[PDB]
Amino acid sequence: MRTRDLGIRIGLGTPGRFNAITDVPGVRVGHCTLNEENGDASIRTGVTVIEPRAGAAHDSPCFAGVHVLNGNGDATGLEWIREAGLLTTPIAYTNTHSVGAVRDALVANEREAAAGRVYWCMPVVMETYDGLLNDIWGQHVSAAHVQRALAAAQTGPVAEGGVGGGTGMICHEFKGGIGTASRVLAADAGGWTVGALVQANYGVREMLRVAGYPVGEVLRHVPSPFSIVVTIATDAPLLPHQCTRLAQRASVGLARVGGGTEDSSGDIFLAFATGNDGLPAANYGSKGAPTTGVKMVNNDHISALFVAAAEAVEEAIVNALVAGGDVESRGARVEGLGQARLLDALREVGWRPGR
Amino acid sequence: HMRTRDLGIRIGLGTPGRFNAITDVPGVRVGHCTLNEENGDASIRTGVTVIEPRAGAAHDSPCFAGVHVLNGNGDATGLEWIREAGLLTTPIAYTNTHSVGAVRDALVANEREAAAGRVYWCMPVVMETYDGLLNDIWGQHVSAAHVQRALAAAQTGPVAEGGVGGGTGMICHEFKGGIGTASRVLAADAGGWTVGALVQANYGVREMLRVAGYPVGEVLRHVPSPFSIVVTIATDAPLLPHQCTRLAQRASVGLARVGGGTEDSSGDIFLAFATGNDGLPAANYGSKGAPTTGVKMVNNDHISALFVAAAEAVEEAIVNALVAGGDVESRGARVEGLGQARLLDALREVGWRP
Amino acid sequence: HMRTRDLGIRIGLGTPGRFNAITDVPGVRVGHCTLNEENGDASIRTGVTVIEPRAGAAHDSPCFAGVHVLNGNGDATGLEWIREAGLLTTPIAYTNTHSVGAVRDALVANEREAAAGRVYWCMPVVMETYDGLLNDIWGQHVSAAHVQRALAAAQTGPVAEGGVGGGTGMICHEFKGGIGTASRVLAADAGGWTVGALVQANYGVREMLRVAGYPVGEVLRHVPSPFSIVVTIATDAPLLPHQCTRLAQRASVGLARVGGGTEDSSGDIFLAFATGNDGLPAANYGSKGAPTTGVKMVNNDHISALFVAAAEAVEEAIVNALVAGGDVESRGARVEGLGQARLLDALREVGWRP
Amino acid sequence: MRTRDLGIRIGLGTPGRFNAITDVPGVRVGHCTLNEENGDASIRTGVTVIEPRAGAAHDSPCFAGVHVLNGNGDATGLEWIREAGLLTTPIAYTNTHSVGAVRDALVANEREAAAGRVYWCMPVVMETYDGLLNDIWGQHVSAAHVQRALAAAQTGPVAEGGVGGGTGMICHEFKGGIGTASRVLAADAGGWTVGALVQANYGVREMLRVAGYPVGEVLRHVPSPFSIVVTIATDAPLLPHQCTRLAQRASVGLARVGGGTEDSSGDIFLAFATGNDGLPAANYGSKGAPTTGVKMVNNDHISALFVAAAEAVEEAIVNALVAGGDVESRGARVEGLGQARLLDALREVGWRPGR
Ligand SMILES: [Ca+2]
Ligand SMILES: [Ca+2]
Repeated sequence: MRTRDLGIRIGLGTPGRFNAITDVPGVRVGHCTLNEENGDASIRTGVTVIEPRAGAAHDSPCFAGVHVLNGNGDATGLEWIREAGLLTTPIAYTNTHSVGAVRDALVANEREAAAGRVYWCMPVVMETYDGLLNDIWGQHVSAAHVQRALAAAQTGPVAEGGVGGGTGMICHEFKGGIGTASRVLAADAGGWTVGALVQANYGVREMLRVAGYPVGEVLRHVPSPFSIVVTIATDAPLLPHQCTRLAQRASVGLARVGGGTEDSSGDIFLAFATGNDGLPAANYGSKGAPTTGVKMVNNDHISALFVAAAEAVEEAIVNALVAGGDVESRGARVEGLGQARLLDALREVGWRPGR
Repeated sequence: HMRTRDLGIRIGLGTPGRFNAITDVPGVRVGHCTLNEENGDASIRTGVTVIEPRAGAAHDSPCFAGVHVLNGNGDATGLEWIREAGLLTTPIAYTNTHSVGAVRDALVANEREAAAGRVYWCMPVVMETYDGLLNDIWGQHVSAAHVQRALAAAQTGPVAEGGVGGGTGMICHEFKGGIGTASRVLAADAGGWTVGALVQANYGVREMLRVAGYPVGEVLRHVPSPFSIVVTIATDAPLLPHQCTRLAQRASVGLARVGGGTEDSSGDIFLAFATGNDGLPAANYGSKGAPTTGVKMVNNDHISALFVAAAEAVEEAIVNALVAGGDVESRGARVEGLGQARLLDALREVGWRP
Repeated sequence: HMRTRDLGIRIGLGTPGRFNAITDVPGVRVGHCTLNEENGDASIRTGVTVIEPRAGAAHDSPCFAGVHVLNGNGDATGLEWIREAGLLTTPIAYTNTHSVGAVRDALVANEREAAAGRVYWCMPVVMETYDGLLNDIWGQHVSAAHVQRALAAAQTGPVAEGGVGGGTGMICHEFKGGIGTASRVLAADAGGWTVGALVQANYGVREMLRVAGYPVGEVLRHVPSPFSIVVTIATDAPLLPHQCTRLAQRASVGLARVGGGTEDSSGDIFLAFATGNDGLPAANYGSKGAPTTGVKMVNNDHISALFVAAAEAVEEAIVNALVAGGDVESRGARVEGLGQARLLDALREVGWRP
Repeated sequence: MRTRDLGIRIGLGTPGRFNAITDVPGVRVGHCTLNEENGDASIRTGVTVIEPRAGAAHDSPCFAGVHVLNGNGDATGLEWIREAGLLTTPIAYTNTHSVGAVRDALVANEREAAAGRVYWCMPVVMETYDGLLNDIWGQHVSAAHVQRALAAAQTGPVAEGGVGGGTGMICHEFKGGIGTASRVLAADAGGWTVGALVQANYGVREMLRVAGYPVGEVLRHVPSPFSIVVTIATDAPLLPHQCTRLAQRASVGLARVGGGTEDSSGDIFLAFATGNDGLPAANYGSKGAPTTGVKMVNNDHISALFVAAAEAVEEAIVNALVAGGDVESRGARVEGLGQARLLDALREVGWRPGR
């Protein structure tokens, strides 16, 4: 079923229980998937939400940071993450032309709980472009779809491939979409968990590499129909500047699968940490204590977090491909990579299970 | 006398363009949609302002551009590609913090008919300030129709200031705030370029107000109080993406001179675009052109005059927003316009003379 | 001599610390080495200024730190790890542009004896401005011995200003420039923290000079002219690396108010460090400790008072440099000190009063 | 001799004549190698210089940009590169504690030619840490060594491994140091050349990857003694913001060999382009025309430059390892990877010659 279940092991680290971003305790994920056949008005899109906390994000801010490998994409809520490193909302993935509707729907969702608290809601919404398989000009994603994803957001196993925001996506000229993975550090390394959730929509066929092996080079013959957003989570107590460091390691994971070299690819990365809690919620005009006690991972412990994030992102992307299935829409056809076809290509270029 | 300069108050040392507005950069157009409706705590005092960077469709003639963030406690769309590639390919819009998404997706929808099978993803630039005091900002009352009204209203010439468009419900230095604009023209020996600024001023505490350097805020503390700033700089200088970033940061200088830039809570986000290069290729993925494009670059020994001009334009734009602001009562809060006669009196009191 | 505040000139609204200097941040030390030697075109008017962030060795008690660059037309060492990890682990030094390397490597050498098999690579912070008009800057006259002299002279208490240390041959607003310092203390209800600034001012055109907002430069154009600014901000507030970056950018605000920030040629580079967290681990690669360190963070509803204080401290520090500057004739160039009486006359002419 | 001569192909691209950064016309490289045994005062260090032009850099500035993957390192001259994107000097590599002496030596070198022109010289100097094999506290590099490297700077083949600045460096717990490589685009893509020169001093044994194959995993048994600076050059007419984009692709090449996950690693990248010439030399007080006509690579042509740079960086790193030999110094021993041992490790993980 998933990459690791095929005996394909990415990197050297050990996954958490679900091998998903939800292995970071409290983190929840929900999809809303739109699939409707209607000629050039066919809908192949949706929205994915990440809740950073067990409860409302506004009440328990997370330290966070962003890194942009290639900004050919759109996002909301990132400027305050750059400035103050505080994630105070859910995170959502959708298509390029639906970002605003999704963002303002997330704002409306906090209206009722705003008990006269003075603040301006700034949700984080990121995107990739499903213009080939989806009627992206049709702007078919609505607040109701955001509410369905929010209601479905839960811990445990996370559906992958052509679901939620990844529904109409294409990766390495195969079916793309949602992928997730995690790594758990050893006790002597802090015992922290690092998880990643990607929406993979990038890359040319020949460049595909799986566990390092040049599998793309022997997969050129397969028919082709012819951006990637990454969230990294960890329960390590990382400060804002450390979340920035962690986010950039998404470049490392993406590069190892064969990405990061396209002008057209919106490669935008976010990392948040749950280790520090009890951070002050924004409520302007209402002042608390001058300082807050927080914890910081010492820099001689942060490399094991970099390694883990890089692995989690790499496997998350390959998981997206493995979960991908055939899609025909609006006159375009994309094939799922195929579990057996991947195993065959791996063997052809010298990979073997348990070497 | 209506605007700052008309009162005999001169900001900086430079010479303004004909309208003393961002529209003094040829082809740049500005349009407002102003929303006013009384309904207790659901009162509407907000709207949208749009900037057209070109005489025609922004998509067909991209502008080099850059952003600078003095304090990112605010939201914006369309900025990541500006950072990456420095290309403005859409109109610019101002609105309130909770309407950014609706405005942005309305701007995406507006380009649908003209797309005609060209492959690209629309990424409009939308910025905001917070009108939560005078406006029902949780009400999300701005819609696509309001964006379409602002677009159709976009025009050259004089730009309405104060409580209009996106500035309708804004508050600055505890007076009425909102839209402000100004411009500077360089001498011919310096390239003859025009630099314009359009601000949505919603920042600042009373005591900090400075007009032409004079501490007028210190003698205006007695005036009743009801208790972010987005800046666009435009120029017809042929600035490259990295030069637009340099130009954008000079909004810090202008803002600082009026008494801003020291609030944690203030979304101070600046954008600068240049119209001097007008032969840039429109985005059309899958459709490949020639390897290179010849472009123009301002030499660095000519860019300082543009820095000065931008700083002065931003400074006067903010003071213009204040001078144009009028009294507003809404949702149980009252704010006073600074007042032309009152500003002159305060100026004289702290030693200023015409 | 008399400083700005002694002339009855008050910058901003805040209250200075005891020495009105960066040394008001407890433990911080400053030392100058001043080279002044008349020798025709080989005249030496330069030197080095050092800041010790701690009472003892910087390496043993790192400070959280951040940088902001308003205009990167200058050179600096040690900034990349400050950007990356926000850790100041060395003294800070100011000198001229062509002596940065010798000064940097001398600071490396200074830690050699204390290294005692500890595994790390020394990365001192060295910044500069250009004294090429009054100083034989191609002569590269600054050496390790001068760095040791500054180091040995580093102490708390009053800091000499003007044409001393790194500021010896510097020029500001076409008057004598150089070293300036100032501080602000927050009220107890605001955390009671101290914010200090030390600048080496070498920027600006005459007409642009503003003192306490008043446009004195405009009435000082007649004064003969001989024709970058590095800023360090310190605070005992417990600021995290990302917060030090925010604080550092407020040097843009202070600098703007005196009339800077609009020159392509000006290396305007700012560093801010905080001493509030003092239990940070010294770098020793290969020798690992506990997984985490508990630290303190200033809450964001308390950081605005720090922004204000930093901007005021930077502004007064620049004016302090000008006030302390005296006449210098060197290498065929003459620059005048602003002049205490001349400044007072100029201020009164444009409406200022004590 | 070199990686490609072993039948090992990195990426899909075609190298230039020298497979070196010198394949960008006019670019020159010179080494000064210090090797002296003297107990704990042994010298194993030096300096490498890059001339971006056939003549003096000051008189013909290059557009340039920087990217920092991990700023645990020191450099001079980068702030004006960030600000205005203008390279106006040679570039030098040395050890961490010699950066200042090398930089001021480069300033002094321009003195005679200054001839009353008003400017402040801001040379670009970068470093990695050779503290294990070299007496790095001894500060044994001087202006005379810089002058030797400058005089030795020439086009053509570039010596790799433990030479110049790479003399005492260590990579993946093998001998490290200088590596270089290049790629040439087809006439279809603009025909431009992309070159890279690295000083590789990073990485744990286990993570080493060659052409994707995880050879490090079967090389753990080899004895161990227990940063990377990259310059990318191209004759494409890249503007400063485009040079920044190109520089970040060093992250991709570095990631593919197994780097980018160490807190301790100063991973600092510079890219300059030679395509635009006649850029105005800095001479403050002496004013020219308001504008200059320059060229820009269109964004639908920049991806091939992205790919080329990532491939050149990757092969350059492996070239450094392949060129490395055994070194014993100051109580430490490091082994060269070994060409035959590498071919063996490659077969062990499924690699075979002849594609
Ligand atoms: Ca931080
Ligand atoms: Ca550029």
